[PDB]
Amino acid sequence: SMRICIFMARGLEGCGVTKFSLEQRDWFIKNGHEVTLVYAKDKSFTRTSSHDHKSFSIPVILAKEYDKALKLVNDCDILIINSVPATSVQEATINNYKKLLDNIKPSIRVVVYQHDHSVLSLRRNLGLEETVRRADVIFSHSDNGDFNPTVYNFQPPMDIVKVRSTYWKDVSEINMNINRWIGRTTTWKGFYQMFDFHEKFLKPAGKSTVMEGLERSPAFIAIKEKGIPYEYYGNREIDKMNLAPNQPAQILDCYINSEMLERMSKSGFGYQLSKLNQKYLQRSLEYTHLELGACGTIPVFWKSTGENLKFRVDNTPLTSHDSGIIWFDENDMESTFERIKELSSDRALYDREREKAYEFLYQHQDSSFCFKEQFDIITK
DNA sequence: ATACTAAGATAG
Ligand SMILES: O=c1ccn([C@@H]2O[C@H](COP(=O)(O)OP(=O)(O)O)[C@@H](O)[C@H]2O)c(=O)[nH]1
Repeated sequence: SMRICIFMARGLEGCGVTKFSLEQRDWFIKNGHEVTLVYAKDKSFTRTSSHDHKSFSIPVILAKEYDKALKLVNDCDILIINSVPATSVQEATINNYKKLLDNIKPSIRVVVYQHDHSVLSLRRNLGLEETVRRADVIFSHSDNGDFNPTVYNFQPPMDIVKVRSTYWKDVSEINMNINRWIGRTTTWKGFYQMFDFHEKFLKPAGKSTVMEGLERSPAFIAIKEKGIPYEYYGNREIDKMNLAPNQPAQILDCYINSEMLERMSKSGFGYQLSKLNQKYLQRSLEYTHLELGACGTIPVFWKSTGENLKFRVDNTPLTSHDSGIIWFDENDMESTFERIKELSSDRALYDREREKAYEFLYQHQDSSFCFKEQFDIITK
């Protein structure tokens, strides 16, 4: 047994790094370990309430509570750092952050996970080079990437088993006329391809489309400037949502993760159209990818992403397996629509497919396999 | 152009 301190020096953004952090805590605890979740409250974000953490996470203001922070990160056997201060923070914050790195007990094994898989990243990171100099172990999403002592690979795991046994519904309860897209307002999440698809196929067939997570950040202005039809709702107005036929895309903003899993488990189809560049592509799928195969719905993933990510077991393209995963192709959206109405009539098939994906995604990124993988390297 | 990005003010 050991004490682990998970540190998010950037703050709790409420996305994959926060998620990863929560799933990381769950696993250590599940394997009999003490975990303290600490985050720097200097900077504030929006999706702060998207994941449940308030009752156990420990905030700290680096620019003003250095000693509190020092006491915190030095009270453990293993320090895992998942994020670092952003470029928009004050000198005192980044500076005091760097001062923490220099005063971490020589005995504490410092493990650093580089969660950003974009060249654009690392630029929005401060004190990154000092974190790397003190790290005892480093993990990244890809070897053939921008980032590149010894850098190991990892996948952001999730307890897919748990999610199923909580939300997985009975086919007879899944409305085949609802298409749900989840992600956020950045172009590579594929929100345009989703708006198109609805306008060209989904809407016509009196089907419905929902898109959760599109925050009205500056990026949202492009959607407006292009005059794309949509009806906007907040989490408290999710009741006014019009799930009728031939309607425009219903857009929900920053959503609660638990609630989303519920609405999804009762949805004929779930869309995750992220299209990341193969440089930073190896084996890592994204949380929203694994949340679809787990809640019990047919997963529509971006075709070229599957063609670029390797399966954890054999190291081969994900698209070269019978996952029951519908690979969305921007250059053949009608064929993709085929495999959809198809499974949307023979609910018997739909259910023999959603079972195939869950097993596939389970074998690929469940915490049971991945964290054990990462734990062996940390303690190697 | 194209791809990626919560910037910033205010009410509660
Ligand atoms: O408004 C939102 C948007 C996303 N998420 C969750 O936050 C995580 C985001 O991680 P992912 O790897 O899917 O993408 P990222 O946002 O980190 O690029 C996923 O578990 C989503 O279900 C959420 O709870 N609310």
